[PDB]
Amino acid sequence: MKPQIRNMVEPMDPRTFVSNFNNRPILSGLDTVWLCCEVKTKDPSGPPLDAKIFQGKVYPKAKYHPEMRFLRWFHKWRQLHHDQEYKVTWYVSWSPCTRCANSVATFLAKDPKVTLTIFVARLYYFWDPDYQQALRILAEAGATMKIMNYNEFQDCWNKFVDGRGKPFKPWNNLPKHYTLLQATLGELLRHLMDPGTFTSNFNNKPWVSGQHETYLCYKVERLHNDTWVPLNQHRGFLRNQAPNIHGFPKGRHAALCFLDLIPFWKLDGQQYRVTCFTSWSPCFSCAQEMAKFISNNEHVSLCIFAARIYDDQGRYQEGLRTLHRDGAKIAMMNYSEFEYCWDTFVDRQGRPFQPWDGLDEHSQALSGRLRAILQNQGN
Amino acid sequence: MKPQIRNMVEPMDPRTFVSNFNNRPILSGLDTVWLCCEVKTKDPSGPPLDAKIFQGKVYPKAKYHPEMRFLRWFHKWRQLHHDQEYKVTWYVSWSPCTRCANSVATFLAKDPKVTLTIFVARLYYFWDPDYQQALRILAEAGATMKIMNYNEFQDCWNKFVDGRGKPFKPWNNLPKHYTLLQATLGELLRHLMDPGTFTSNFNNKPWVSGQHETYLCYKVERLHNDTWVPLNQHRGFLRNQAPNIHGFPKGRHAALCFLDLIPFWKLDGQQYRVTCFTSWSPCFSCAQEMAKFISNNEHVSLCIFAARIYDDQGRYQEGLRTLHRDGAKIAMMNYSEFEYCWDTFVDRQGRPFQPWDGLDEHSQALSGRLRAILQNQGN
RNA sequence: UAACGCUGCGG
RNA sequence: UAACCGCAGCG
Ligand SMILES: [Zn+2]
Ligand SMILES: [Zn+2]
Ligand SMILES: [Zn+2]
Ligand SMILES: [Zn+2]
Repeated sequence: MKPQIRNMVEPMDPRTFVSNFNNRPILSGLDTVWLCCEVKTKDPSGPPLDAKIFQGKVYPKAKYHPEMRFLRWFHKWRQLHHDQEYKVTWYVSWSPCTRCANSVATFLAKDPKVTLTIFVARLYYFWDPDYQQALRILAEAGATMKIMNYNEFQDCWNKFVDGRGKPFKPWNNLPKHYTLLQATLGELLRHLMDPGTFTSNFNNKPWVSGQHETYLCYKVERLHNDTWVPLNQHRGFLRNQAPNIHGFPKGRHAALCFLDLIPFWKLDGQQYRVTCFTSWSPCFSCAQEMAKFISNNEHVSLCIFAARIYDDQGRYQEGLRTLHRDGAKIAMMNYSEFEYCWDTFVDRQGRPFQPWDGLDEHSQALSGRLRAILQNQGN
Repeated sequence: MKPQIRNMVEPMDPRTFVSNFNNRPILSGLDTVWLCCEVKTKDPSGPPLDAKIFQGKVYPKAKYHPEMRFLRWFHKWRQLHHDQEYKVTWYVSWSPCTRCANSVATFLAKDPKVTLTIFVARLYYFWDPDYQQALRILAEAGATMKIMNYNEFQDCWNKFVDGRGKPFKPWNNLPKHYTLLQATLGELLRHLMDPGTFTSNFNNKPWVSGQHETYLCYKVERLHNDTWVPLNQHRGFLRNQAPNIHGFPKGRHAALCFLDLIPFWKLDGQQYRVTCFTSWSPCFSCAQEMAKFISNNEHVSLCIFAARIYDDQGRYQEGLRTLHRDGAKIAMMNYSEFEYCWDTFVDRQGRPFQPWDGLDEHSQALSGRLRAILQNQGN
């Protein structure tokens, strides 16, 4: 063999990084794509082998796109290095196009020893059908598609930016932008839920659970002459964001993330039915925000199916009554809803829905509780 | 003499007004232009006669532009009312187009009894040559072109918005946007300065003034093979913004407004020489900001001609030395510069520059003072 | 900020 | 946020 010295990264200046890796989902003015690649081996506890920055205008003629430049460089690198399994990581500012995605899928087919992971700052044309198809080509060829969070921005700053020892300072709204982008990516990749996660979290057993977490599957329908027709695109599932110093410092409940996601869809003036299936009914704060949302969204009909009633140390009845008295339709999941969620949102791998013990009894009991809560008048 | 009832305006809801009248100079997403007109008689102590809101898409098929719809409405309105002098005021979200500007000029020529004043929220395509030509067509046909400030936004909110009694709440950065837009409008209409104002402010007599104030005329040239050639557009003059609760609460010195204006020009990577003529040499804070600006703009050469040395309660020498030691070229206006400013930026109305008594003597004295200030020792 | 630019046809 | 949209050729 012949030895190749590392090639210490020629870094980008801080202002270019701050401008080009701002993860505001809708951001105009960026004409260049920046890609920061790093090649390691199977072992993550061994120092990286090589890191290189590529850039390029987003102009058609994908020949000069940074993904193609990386492909050329890394073919050379592979011919010059030991033949073993390698793990490439990308920090790319925009999501790739169809042409580059097909080239990458082809290369991964040719070189099955390379595992590629892509962290994107922003999703590029996530509403355009063909860029969604590009993301699917990539995910299908093996690559792991992810959104850059605070940790990946910090690491990119450390490894690829001319910070001069100064620490990475995050911008305003980095967690909210990350939440929106992660949800949209889950939609575009049609990400399905872990079977065990589903059974553990959606079990309508009254309280017997672990530490409280809320899972929310969502789907959209549109009105067409007194019958609802599905919208296959805006469907998926999310969970509550736990408190995080560099995320949401006090957390974000599932319902709040969901109400954040709805306006990002940029729906029409037509009537939409947004249905969700939550393992816990909304808390009081969630209920207040959903009431305000319904109060201010004429064309949106909220259907809430809870698997359990969350008792928020007292406020649950009042919150449920406000939510019922302000617009939302609220039901408790019976068998049919659990089976539909298992079929639609769960990575069932072909296995049918196994009903946990006592499902129908628990569903009827929860229905009775909800009926008593709603019909308990005040004055 | 058949009577016409006023026609109480059907107001726009606060959502639409807040979105469409935000005065961020570069604002995408607004496809409609909203225009709120009000007709008075030639008397501010008499209640307005009529007020009407028009709206319309911004693109061609100019028939449906709100400017044309107002023209049609107001021709009829004139045919139905007493023939006298009228004062029309517009609050329009975007500056008008060439077709509408020509129609308005035509109407103003046909109907000389109408005086039209236009307050624009944002300048529409202020870099496109033809929209600037439209602004010039309007100003020359008689119309008074202005930018909406806080008072005009509050007035629009009261007279045309469904505020429901709530007071007008201003958005973030309204004064800064106003300054950018006011300077750009003065450039596009090539507004010249009052002769008396020039003589009063640029007199290089040492201190003898009133509650004095700093005026800054500015010009840009660009380099082409060892000779500087003019840029006729980015030339004009501004003054310091006095403290204002609804403007800059503490004020904005002329030099700071100028350094704010420079990046709005969106200059190139080519070398530009930006020359200014200020009635007062920069204060200490101005000097610090200009030093940092030069520190971060490689391609911009600042040439400062001061008519007087401002004695900033002690710190003027250190400020001037910092400005000199950080990039800026500093001179005192001799006769030639005063006459050039009189010719270029002053509404001289044809008459030549009359040099005030003792000009050359004062210029020599100020030049000597500046030379002594710059050539003072360090350690 | 629905997100590279120029040149055009139309709505 | 250089700022209505679709279609079409090129950088
Ligand atoms: Zn590409
Ligand atoms: Zn909650
Ligand atoms: Zn028009
Ligand atoms: Zn100052």
